[PDB]
Amino acid sequence: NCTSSSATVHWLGDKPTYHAGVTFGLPWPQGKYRPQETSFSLTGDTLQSWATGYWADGSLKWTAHAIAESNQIYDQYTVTASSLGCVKSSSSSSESSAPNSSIVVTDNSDALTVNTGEVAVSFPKGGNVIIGDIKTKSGKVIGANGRLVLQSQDSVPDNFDNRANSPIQYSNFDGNINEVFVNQTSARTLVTVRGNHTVTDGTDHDPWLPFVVRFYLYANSATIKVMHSIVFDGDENDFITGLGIRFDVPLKGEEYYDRHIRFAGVDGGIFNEAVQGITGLRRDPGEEIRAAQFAGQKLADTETWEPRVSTRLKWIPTWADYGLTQLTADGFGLKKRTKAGQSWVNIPSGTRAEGLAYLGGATQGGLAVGLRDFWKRYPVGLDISNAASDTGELTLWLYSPAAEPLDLRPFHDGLGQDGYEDQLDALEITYEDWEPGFDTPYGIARTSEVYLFAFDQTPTSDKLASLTAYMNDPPVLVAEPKYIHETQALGEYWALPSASPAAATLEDRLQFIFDFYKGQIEQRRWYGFLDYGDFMHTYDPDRHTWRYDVGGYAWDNSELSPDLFFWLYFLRTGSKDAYRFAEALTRHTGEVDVYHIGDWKGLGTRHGVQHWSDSAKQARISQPQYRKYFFYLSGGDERVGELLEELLDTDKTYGELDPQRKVRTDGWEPSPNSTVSFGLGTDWSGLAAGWLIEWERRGPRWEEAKTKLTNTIAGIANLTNGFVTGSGLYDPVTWTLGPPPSDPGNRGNVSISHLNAVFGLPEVVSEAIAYLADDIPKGFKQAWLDYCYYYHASASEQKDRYGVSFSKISLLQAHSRLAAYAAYETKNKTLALRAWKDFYASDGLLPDAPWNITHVDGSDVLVPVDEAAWLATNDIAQYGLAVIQNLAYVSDSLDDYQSLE
Amino acid sequence: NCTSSSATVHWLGDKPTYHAGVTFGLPWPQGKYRPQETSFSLTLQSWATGYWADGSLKWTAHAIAESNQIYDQYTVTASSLGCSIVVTDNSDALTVNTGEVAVSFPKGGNVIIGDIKTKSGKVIGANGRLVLQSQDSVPDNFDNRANSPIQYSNFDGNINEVFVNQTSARTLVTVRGNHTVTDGTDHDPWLPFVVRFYLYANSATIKVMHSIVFDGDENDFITGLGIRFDVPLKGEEYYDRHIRFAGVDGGIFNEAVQGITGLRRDPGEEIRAAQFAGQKLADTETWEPRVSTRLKWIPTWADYGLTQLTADGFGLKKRTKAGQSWVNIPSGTRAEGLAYLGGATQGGLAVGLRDFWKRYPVGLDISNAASDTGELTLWLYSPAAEPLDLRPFHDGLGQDGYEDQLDALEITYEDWEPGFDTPYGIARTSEVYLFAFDQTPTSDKLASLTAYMNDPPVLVAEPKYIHETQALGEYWALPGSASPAAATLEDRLQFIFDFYKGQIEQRRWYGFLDYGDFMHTYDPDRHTWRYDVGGYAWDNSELSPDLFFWLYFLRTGSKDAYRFAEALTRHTGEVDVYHIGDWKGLGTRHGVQHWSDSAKQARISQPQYRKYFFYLSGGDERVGELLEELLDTDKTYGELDPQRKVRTDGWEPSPNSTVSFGLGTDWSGLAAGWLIEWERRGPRWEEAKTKLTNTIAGIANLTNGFVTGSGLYDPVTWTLGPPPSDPGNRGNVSISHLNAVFGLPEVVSEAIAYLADDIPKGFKQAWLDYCYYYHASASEQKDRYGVSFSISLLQAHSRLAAYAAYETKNKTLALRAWKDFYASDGLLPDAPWNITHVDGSDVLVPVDEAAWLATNDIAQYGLAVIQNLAYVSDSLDDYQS
Ligand SMILES: [Ca+2]
Ligand SMILES: [Ca+2]
Repeated sequence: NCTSSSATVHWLGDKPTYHAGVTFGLPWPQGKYRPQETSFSLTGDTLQSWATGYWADGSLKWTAHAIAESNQIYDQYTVTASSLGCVKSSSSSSESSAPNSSIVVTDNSDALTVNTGEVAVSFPKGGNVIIGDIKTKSGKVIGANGRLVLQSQDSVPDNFDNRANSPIQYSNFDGNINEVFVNQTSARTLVTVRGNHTVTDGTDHDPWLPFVVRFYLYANSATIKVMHSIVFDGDENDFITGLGIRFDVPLKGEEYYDRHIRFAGVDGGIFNEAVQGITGLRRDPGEEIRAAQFAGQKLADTETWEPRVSTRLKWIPTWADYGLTQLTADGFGLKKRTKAGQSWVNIPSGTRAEGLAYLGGATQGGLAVGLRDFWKRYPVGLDISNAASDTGELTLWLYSPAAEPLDLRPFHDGLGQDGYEDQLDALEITYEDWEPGFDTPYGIARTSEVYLFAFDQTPTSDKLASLTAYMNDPPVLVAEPKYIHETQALGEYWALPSASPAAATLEDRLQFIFDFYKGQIEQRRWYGFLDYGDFMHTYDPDRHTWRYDVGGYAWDNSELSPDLFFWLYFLRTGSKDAYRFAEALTRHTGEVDVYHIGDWKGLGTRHGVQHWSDSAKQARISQPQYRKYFFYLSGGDERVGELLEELLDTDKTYGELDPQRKVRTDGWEPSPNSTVSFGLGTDWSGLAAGWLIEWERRGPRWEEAKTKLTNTIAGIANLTNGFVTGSGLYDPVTWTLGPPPSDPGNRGNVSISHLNAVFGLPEVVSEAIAYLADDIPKGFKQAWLDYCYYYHASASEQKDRYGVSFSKISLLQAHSRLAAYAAYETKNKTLALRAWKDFYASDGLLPDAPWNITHVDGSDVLVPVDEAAWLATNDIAQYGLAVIQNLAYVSDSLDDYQSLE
Repeated sequence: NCTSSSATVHWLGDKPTYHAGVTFGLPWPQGKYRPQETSFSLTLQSWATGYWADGSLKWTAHAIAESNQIYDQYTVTASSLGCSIVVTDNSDALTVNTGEVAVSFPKGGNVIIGDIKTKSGKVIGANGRLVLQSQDSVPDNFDNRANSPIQYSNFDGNINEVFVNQTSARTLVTVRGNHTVTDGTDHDPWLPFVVRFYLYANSATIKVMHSIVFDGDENDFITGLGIRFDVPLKGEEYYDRHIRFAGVDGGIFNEAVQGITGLRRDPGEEIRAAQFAGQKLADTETWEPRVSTRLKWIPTWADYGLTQLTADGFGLKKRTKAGQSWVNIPSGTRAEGLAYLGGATQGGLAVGLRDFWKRYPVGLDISNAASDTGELTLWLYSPAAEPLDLRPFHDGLGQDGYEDQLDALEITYEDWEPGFDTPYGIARTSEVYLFAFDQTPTSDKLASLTAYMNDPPVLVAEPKYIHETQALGEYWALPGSASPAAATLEDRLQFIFDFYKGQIEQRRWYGFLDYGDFMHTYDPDRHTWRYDVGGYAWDNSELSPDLFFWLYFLRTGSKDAYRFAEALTRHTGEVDVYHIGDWKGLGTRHGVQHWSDSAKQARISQPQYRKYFFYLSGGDERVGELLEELLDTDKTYGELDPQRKVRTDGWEPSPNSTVSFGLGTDWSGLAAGWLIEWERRGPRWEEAKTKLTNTIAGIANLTNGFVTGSGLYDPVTWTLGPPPSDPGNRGNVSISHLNAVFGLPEVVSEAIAYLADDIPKGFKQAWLDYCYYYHASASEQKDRYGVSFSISLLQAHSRLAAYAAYETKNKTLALRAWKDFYASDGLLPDAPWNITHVDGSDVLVPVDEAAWLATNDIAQYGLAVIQNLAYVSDSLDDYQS
């Protein structure tokens, strides 16, 4: 019979003044709603839907929803779910109403056309043009031949002087379409276009730099959201110099004085000009003619002016090109010229441009284009070309050619390092684990969030400033935290913020950590095309800088799961700032810090001076768990969907590359057609998170992932030392897990690492135990409980059980949460107290650490900066997770712990 | 018998923390002191810079050594008659030795500083060389670079002449030359240069005036311009080699070639703190051995580069060596543009550019710091920037001949012509500083030296004294108000100053060539100054802003005021004037580019504009040089007619043939130039004296005086006769509003006073008549001259009435001067007299505006206030009636 329930959803911060349609996710409790048998309705104070994840029983876990662009914006949106037996025992009569707007698509051998009711855009199925043309509802074309432009060069001169004696061969490229896909729905439609960049001008060069561009169009919207994603293919010789998206804007028929150029400036500023300026001449055509051009309206017929002006328009210059370059994160330049062959006139410019340009006119219409977080991702640009011609160009440079070309080559030569002993010895001084030919960016990726806007006529500047604001803070709808928690669709291991004054200062200290790391991004200028979203790993208290030049201490690359902390922090709080911080991080770490092709497809690169410089290529960085939260909140963002699917191939890498090669003291080395060795902590937490997720989404490979997950859970269980076992051997035909090389026949092996639990293990393990339910392999849960308990048992408790004590245990604050979990699962108050003692005593960040920032200025530093010095990113990340998880599992013990002193 | 007096001299603003030797100037009264006989003491190195008519001292200049002891004031006593650096000559190169540093300058070759030694004898840097890179075309757009590759060419500075003005306290080394190719496509020598090195006793800072004259084709695009040194560091260990960069507002960046801080293992807290402080690291045996072994594994960083390519942002980066990627370094907004390379034991050098970010694109490179020899490079124009493109900004838009050209002038206020859109012969001067160090200095010192170069302390006379000597005109006085009406005038002058000082920042009027100028008229609809409409963009000294801002300094003493007037003069005197070629000595009319207009005219180069700075600086040798160039201005009147377009007449110019001079518009700029050389007693002073006195008597023996609009000048006889509209001199009347507003009243007042009793009969009266009759009734202008006029900038010209009022003791005239001031054109007293702030989506960035004014109005408003107060401030109380 009938089952129905509601969940509410809220704007991430303040209520928007404009949105362009929006997708959101909603969790649902285990077993409540069958797929295909569940309708969903929208209440806005007074619904397009689909599934993104499922429970082990097959019921709905997460769904995504989509609402059209709308004048009417509410403070909150309430979805109601209804089982199908809810309307198949009804005897009432609903009106079936038509939506006021609804998407339609036409299909053809040549092209694919999506009509929202405000625009219609065509997507060629082949060739060197992504978007064929863009029409308003009028029918008129406002822009056309959207194409991807790449430019490269085959070498770099040693320095500026070397230019005269070092030839650079420049080469241009076009986006070649290979595949076009579609997700049609009435409320929004997603066109996914995969491709390749191919030569146009300059030297013949294999096609390269694969792409996939996603176009989101919503009913009733003239706004297209564009998720441009490129994987890097090149080698020592392919230096990128220009990367961008370009449109023709047809202006023929428009008087020059009716053609309009707008660039977004600083803080909701807009730059307002026309191709032929009528304002500030020696003579005046009339107050209202001038006001009108400034406003972007069609100017009165020539006959009504003062004739002093109309007769001499042949002598007023005519500005064909405009250029805006943002080459540092703190200043941009702006210039125009009359045409090629003449010098540019410099325009008064400023600090940080919000990254939108418009080209068009009062009659012919036109389009605006922009990049989200424009200046934060320098070097970038905005070009207008040939605006005094029949067809204008409008270009967004994701990488400005006015910048130095993008050099991805190694930052050093090896410093003489010959083989592992030397490499390991460098590790001891710089924390860098170098290896020859491993400092490579081959396979890394980056996504960019572009927006397109179509106009029937030049819009007001206020509209342009609004769309600019919009683009840079795209409205998000999210589930209430309390509801996400009750559903348990996203972990047992966190809960909301208790009366303990101890607990209250913990919350303050998580806020402190967050406020600090948010501010540092600005202060240390962790900005730029590849860099933005990451932060650094450790500080230099002498120089007052993050150790950007000392091997492993530089870019943090998700070391010790800061990604879990900041996402868990967002879940618990619903803070806008927190989501944005984690959004940015997840777009960096998932794209730039992991390999998407090549022999290492599915491994990421350990923390280093470059995001790819270190040899340790491991699954703990690619760690799918770090993406799960943002995948599901957000309505199954299809890019991350793809990234998660890519990771299913990670097990294949342990045949090509063993992460322990340099330290493994057994015989082992991978060989062909043969069981492969990986870790049970670091490596297996990566593998399992990915398998769990494929199973959850019921994607192409879900059975397989279910098998690999369940068999390895059984293999660890059957290993007589469980996780404490060093870490075993995996068969890539049978999908099973045996004991390691140093112990065939499972007699008992012991290898402990402070790193095994801190890259997702407890989080994946808890979800896996929860998902598998009654089908869980016998005594796997005991083995996990074992690891959790013996890790900071006494040395004699360890020797008793496993044969030897664990001398090299550290990160005791970090592992406090493993006791906390065990304390909850066994209902043991003493084990609970141990979690808190390890949290508050032991290591990491102690409660009596400074817990403040120092300001540093004058001649000590380049710029004024705030600093810790007493903390490092490893510290805060595990602290943060310790606070959250110990509070989830054992808050009932915290005042008890506190009252004993 | 003794004549003795004292004059005191004060810092510009606050007492400086540090100076590196200073030259200042003092005026003296007409007839007080003879040149070789007068001696000067302090509480002193001295020379004459200008003189009065009878040969007595007018302006002196003085130098003091660098001193740890610094005073609030310095008092110079002069007494009438009846009352340390070491230079050495090898047959090869010359060394100046201040006591603290010792610099060798070759007399030829492509190296300009041979070596720099500290007082111990250690060579801290060597091979000072001028550097230049160019390219031969630019692409149309970025896509065009595949199909149109381009020929780069490196050059360096070849020396031709070297001069030495040597004195005990100060020693100026001048080095002329040009840029002579090395690597890249063959190319003739070009880009003539001059580098003046000032060295003072007991200083290791060297001030460096690097001037350049652009003399290339449409095909010469400059991609890089700079000064470069070698820094030795052979003995020094990688972790004892230190790199600094000035950052933002007191900031310094502090690294080392091989860093020992931030490592996985600590060598020692004391060690780590020492590298950070630029000290020699204790013996490696005293380190933690986990760090001292394994030093091999810590990378060395040879190459550092700071690029400042906008006024609001710099990037900073580091590289192990070539063939590896750079690593980006946390950076910021506006770097103050000093770099240091050197070591704890081997010593080093710092270079920088005054006003660095304000003159973008600039850069600082350090290179090969992990090698036997390092390179340290100031880039006055940075390679990381787009090439410097001085070609014209339009193609002519199909203008053909003077009828079209004057038809465009009516809508865009631009007078174009083909071939006149040319930067050939413009110049630019950069103020660079070198600093020599026996060992890596403290970061605190580096910051102090950075602070110093960006605000070089200046020593100036008291305003009461300057005015009292009358050695810079009688046409201004100190503020000290008596009426509330005068007080409001003062407050309005600060309003004008604060607003313009503001707009430089707000409208980013910065850059290599731009910084120092401002713009002409405002577009009130776009809320932008009119940067893109012909003659409404860069002001290029129109209506004598330079006169207003310099006179505003004289009156007040304001540091801000001097600094503004200075930056202006460094622009207008250099990039707005031509220094070589056929137009040498003329400047370009206000435009979109500084050189785009076809009206090349002496009203713009007007030597009066540079006179106040020339003396107050203590004889700035570069402004001195520029003032000599302007003595050739007359030659151009046989090579270009300013009226070639506005002529229903047939006339044309040839060399040594007679020409028409407008008596304000052409003659006052020439008289200015001639009056200055006579005052200085320069190489052409006899020439100058006769050209001035001839033409001054010329104008007196015209029947109608200045009222006769113009004259006819013989280049052969150096004399001035009636205009071709009235040979035989029965009488002419021609009046232009343009004649008084470009320094005419200033030159005439000064000349009358200069000549004294040797003034030609009836010159002063011919002037008073212009001053009286310009805006008298047409009943008073027919009743003499027989043909009543047809008066157009009454506020501006109110000054003239006031001069005549002072001189005639005529209270009717003074009140008319105040009526014309307060109640006609220009800035009326009822005008808004406030700013409007503008933001949101109307503009790119937020701005304050005053659309009710334009630069022409403030320039002439400011002169009228200053001048009317000086001459007729008694008559101001009475005008309130
Ligand atoms: Ca990274
Ligand atoms: Ca100028």
